[PDB]
Amino acid sequence: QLKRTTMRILIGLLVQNPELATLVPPLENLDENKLPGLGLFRELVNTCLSQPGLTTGQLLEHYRGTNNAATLEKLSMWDDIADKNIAEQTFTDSLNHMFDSLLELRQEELIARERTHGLSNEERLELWTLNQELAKDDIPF
Ligand SMILES: [Zn+2]
Ligand SMILES: [Zn+2]
Ligand SMILES: [Zn+2]
Repeated sequence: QLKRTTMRILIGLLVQNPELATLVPPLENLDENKLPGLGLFRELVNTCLSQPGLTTGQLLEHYRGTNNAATLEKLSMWDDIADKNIAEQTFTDSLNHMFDSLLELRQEELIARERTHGLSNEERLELWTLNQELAKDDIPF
C-alpha cells in the first residue's frame, strides 16, 4: 500500500512498462536536486533507452546492488498502477505534472532572485511568462 505521488507514478509505471521510456523527452539538463525522485527516473529512462525491449525483470536486474534496488522492487509490485489499459495515459498525464512542478519551482526561484539580485531581461520576460500561465511508506519521493 503506497500513496500516489507524481514521481512514484512515473517510476512505477516505467518499471512495470519499460516501453514507456520512449515517451520521455530529454531530461539531461534538469537539476535532479530540485525534485525528489527525478534523478532515479532519469537513470531508469536512460537504462531503457540504452537497451530497447527490456523486460521489468531485466530492468530490475540492471539495478541490483544499487541503493535504489529495494525501492524499485516495491514499485514493481505496486498493484495500484497495474492496469495496462490506462497506463500510457496515466504516464503522460504525470509527465506533464512533473514539468508543471518544475515550472512552479522556477517561478519561485526567479521571484527570490529578483529580490536578491535583480533580473536580466531574459529572466524578467521568463518570470512574466510564468506569471501569465499561472494566472490563466518509506519511498523518499
Ligand atoms: Zn543522477
Ligand atoms: Zn547502468
Ligand atoms: Zn493529471
